[PDB]
Amino acid sequence: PNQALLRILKETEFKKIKVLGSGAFGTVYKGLWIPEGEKVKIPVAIKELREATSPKANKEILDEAYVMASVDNPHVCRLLGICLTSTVQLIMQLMPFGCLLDYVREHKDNIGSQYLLNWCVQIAKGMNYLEDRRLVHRDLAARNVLVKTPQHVKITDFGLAKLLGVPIKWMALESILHRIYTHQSDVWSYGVTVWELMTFGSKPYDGIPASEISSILEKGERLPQPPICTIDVYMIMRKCWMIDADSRPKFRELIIEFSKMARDPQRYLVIQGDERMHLPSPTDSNFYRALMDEEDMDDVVDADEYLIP
Amino acid sequence: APNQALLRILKETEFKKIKVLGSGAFGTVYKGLWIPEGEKVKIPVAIKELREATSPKANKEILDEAYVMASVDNPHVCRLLGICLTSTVQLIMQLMPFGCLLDYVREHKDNIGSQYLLNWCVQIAKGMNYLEDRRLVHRDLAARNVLVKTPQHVKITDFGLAKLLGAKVPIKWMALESILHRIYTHQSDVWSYGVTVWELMTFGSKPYDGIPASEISSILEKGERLPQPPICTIDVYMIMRKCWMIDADSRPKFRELIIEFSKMARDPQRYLVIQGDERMHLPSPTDSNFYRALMDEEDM
Ligand SMILES: Nc1ncnc2c1ncn2[C@@H]1O[C@H](COP(=O)(O)OP(=O)(O)NP(=O)(O)O)[C@@H](O)[C@H]1O
Ligand SMILES: O=C1c2cc(F)ccc2Nc2ccccc2N1Cc1ccccc1
Ligand SMILES: O=C1c2cc(F)ccc2Nc2ccccc2N1Cc1ccccc1
Ligand SMILES: Nc1ncnc2c1ncn2[C@@H]1O[C@H](COP(=O)(O)O)[C@@H](O)[C@H]1O
Ligand SMILES: [Mg+2]
Ligand SMILES: [Mg+2]
Ligand SMILES: [Mg+2]
Repeated sequence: PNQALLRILKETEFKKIKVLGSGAFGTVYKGLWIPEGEKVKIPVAIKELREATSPKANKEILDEAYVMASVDNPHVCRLLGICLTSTVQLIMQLMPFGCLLDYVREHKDNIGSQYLLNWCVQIAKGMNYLEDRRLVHRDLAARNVLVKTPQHVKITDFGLAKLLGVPIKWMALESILHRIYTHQSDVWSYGVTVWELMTFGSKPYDGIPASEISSILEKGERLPQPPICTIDVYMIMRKCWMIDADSRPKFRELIIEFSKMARDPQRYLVIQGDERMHLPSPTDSNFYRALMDEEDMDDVVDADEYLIP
Repeated sequence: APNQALLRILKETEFKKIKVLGSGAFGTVYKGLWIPEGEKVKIPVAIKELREATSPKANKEILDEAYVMASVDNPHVCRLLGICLTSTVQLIMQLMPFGCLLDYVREHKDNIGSQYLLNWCVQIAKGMNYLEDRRLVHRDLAARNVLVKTPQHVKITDFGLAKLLGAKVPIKWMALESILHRIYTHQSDVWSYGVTVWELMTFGSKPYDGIPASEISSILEKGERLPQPPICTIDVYMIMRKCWMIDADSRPKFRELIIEFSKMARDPQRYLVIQGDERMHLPSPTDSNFYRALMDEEDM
């Protein structure tokens, strides 16, 4: 590992301020980092694991943590630091905009086709990067995509489930039945995630008990077409849910298809009031970026630095 | 022709000043919040409210300059982000919580090592060189006019402001030709750079302390210069003294300065002699990756 990537924190260095929420494995807090010998308090997100862990368990966590800290893509969150208290605490960048699911729900009457397609493209790019890095997520869902700015979303919480090993309604059939997790299983989760966005944050299979999901999937039942979706979008979602995992789309393919659609969004999504929705603008984008989202957003191949000696 | 997309024109409704951070010759600086339309998140910003109200005709001039200020693109130069054409004009830029370098060095007077000091010198030279490349003269380079993004990363600020608005006069930082003839050039900026380095090397001491400002050009004309700081090896002092040569063209160029300081930054304890330097905190990759990820994601 490159160890310098993951900061090992003293307990004295940071403080938990307010619970943001809880998930399967821990509780996430808004918090502050207090650099030693400095006056400044820097906002951070802190996760505290639910169960206390032994040193040997901690070693496993730490070793995985180095890999999580090694990610470098604009569409993927990086794990920044760890504090090895009895109950392990982890540190990452704080996203004031919160998770994408909460955002789409909160903005459900004010989100247009351009943003939705753009997010689909971005999530694919992030997932593609994880695939290239041989990292399986296992918990991709709308709750697990963070909004850096409304124009910029990032994948989060990859690797956590394997480490501390159930989001049944996001899981590929082979995963539920046999505990097989692959990139192709992540693709299934991606389809569900897109369905969540397209429905402005509806719950999938709402009212159907999780224990019963594998049964319906086996009979060929799937999530229905969201009203805003043309068949072109819905067909991709259906492909994500094919039984033959190798038959599902690749993230690399998804990036291209969603990118094509994003060039003519109203052709592909039919949304009430779309004609009057806010669209991402350069002056606006440049402003957000200059203030609090400075990272290079270009694909590696399109970056100024790609070929620059 | 500046890309106007680089400067955001703000409505007074978009943002608000929340707290005073400091002040300068031309305005007062606040911590502010920008609230994006249709959002509930508040985004911290820095806002400078100009001291004097301006006309609509003057505002065109300010605005014209602002486009230029917005067009800078260098890791060591601050970029103007936005403007609001209120009766007293307000300008917006990124909040830098660490404040200015001069205050920082004064506050950390007893725990700053040679590596940081030399690195700051290099970075300031880099921003100045960039300003030169852009054909921009600062006119007010000083340690107070360098902001700290993180302790490892500093950025030049307030370039062009004095030319735009000026009718306070930093005599103790000014090249002789500037004092005598109001001539400002990249080369006069170089003189100011030398003073700025002296400020850092003294941990924020005041240049020419005990000498009134009206008397400075006299002493300069007679060959007096700022003394060697006790931490500086003669090698460092020679570069500073070069910055203050009467003949502006004899003075080093920023691009030269980048090279000399970078050399020194390679073996810092050779060039600066600091008590307990061996025990001072050093910039480390770990501290740097964490700081960058939290608060300094710009390409370097
Ligand atoms: N870096 C972050 N910044 C701001 N909010 C965050 C951040 N990370 C997580 N959250 C929020 O914190 C809460 C908890 O996250 P989390 O523990 O991952 O549970 P979850 O996403 O709801 N379910 P799951 O990830 O499947 O276990 C959620 O409200 C998240 O939206
Ligand atoms: O919780 C983890 C985590 C913990 C772990 F031991 C292994 C993998 C993980 N995935 C992950 C991957 C990339 C970024 C962040 C995370 N986060 C979320 C988070 C961390 C810290 C604070 C709040 C939320
Ligand atoms: O105040 C200016 C400024 C105003 C102006 F009308 C002309 C040139 C300027 N220089 C400058 C150049 C590059 C970046 C920032 C600035 N800043 C500092 C600042 C601006 C806005 C808020 C706080 C501080
Ligand atoms: N972008 C900024 N972020 C935080 N503080 C700033 C910023 N700009 C200026 N300041 C502070 O305000 C003081 C005066 O600014 P100025 O008027 O430009 O001289 C500086 O010394 C800093 O303390
Ligand atoms: Mg969790
Ligand atoms: Mg989560
Ligand atoms: Mg001022």
